[PDB]
Amino acid sequence: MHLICQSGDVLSARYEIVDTLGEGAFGKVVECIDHKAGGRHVAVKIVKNVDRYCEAARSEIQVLEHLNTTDPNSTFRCVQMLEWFEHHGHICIVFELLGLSTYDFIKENGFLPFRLDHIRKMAYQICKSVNFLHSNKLTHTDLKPENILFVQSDYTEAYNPKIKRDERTLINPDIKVVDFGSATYDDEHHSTLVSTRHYRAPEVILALGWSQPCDVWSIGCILIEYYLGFTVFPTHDSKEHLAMMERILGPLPKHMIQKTRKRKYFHHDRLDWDEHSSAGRYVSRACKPLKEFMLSQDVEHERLFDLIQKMLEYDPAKRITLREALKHPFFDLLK
Ligand SMILES: CN1CCN(C(=O)C(C)(C)c2ccc(C(=O)Nc3cn4cc(-c5ccncc5)ccc4n3)cc2)CC1
Repeated sequence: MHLICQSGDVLSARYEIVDTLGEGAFGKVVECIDHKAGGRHVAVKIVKNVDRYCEAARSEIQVLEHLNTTDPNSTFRCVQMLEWFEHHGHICIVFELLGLSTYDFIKENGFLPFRLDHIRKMAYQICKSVNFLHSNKLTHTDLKPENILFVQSDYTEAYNPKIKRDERTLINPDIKVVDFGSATYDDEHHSTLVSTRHYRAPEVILALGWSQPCDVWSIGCILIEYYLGFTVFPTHDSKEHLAMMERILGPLPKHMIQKTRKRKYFHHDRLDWDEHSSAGRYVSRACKPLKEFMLSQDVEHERLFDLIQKMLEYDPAKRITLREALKHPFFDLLK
């Protein structure tokens, strides 16, 4: 991979790499000048030459052809694929060039949260985009701030020598959704593990089956993050994650606890969790009932938190849908 991305390299005798934009499990994404479209800059995703990532990338191309055909204007804000090719046996998918990921924008600002007026506009566009997937018998399964990109470099930035970095101020918060390598059709085989730990729904953790509602959970976690500047589930352990859920959202529904085949996590009908261990006191300390994360009691803030709370319903059958979410009072201001 290192051997076929470098600045100056030309892919498919037209795409000149000028920069690396990002990396994930799949491989890398680079910025290219397209010398055969008048020098337009594009994003090219170069996939690892590994079976599971090759298959995920053919899956992604297939989803993109479907979404881009269904929604040619990108009204529902799924990234447009321009084409795909093979480069030294790696699949390369060419995209319209977007701007920063919401992850990178927040991280590089020192994990400062987005303005509430921006979160409103971004939440709406994310729900509108993922609900278009939901309407078309798809679940994304891997919604996270890294997979939400600003459309434009509609921001300013100045070097602040006090904190020795650039601060980026957002002008227009318009986003698109990316990465359809995990996106699963209703009728296809559902992977057991989906989503990256922090944005994974309880039905996924407990292996109870999943579909569209697990996207809604993920979006709930994103909105939290946008508001605070960090996750409420900062963990790398499934049981601790569940312990964190219990502290933030209250006890798991007995019916999910009792139904799960992931019984290692439990003892009779409670999380097998030592609250009085130093790991348990860590969770109690770091985690609090959701509403206590609110930075203002202002109604606008209550409206967002009420949507977040419905998005983080434990029971996927009770969880708000995005169709419902798009009608929530938090978005009334947009209309
Ligand atoms: C590192 N430097 C940071 C500083 N820079 C910038 O502030 C500009 C505005 C010039 C810039 C920033 C980011 C991108 C970008 O990252 N754009 C992109 C990724 N990207 C990623 C998929 C994608 C993913 C995952 N799966 C499928 C597709 C799609 C489109 C796409 N566009 C562009 C310009 C220059 C770059």
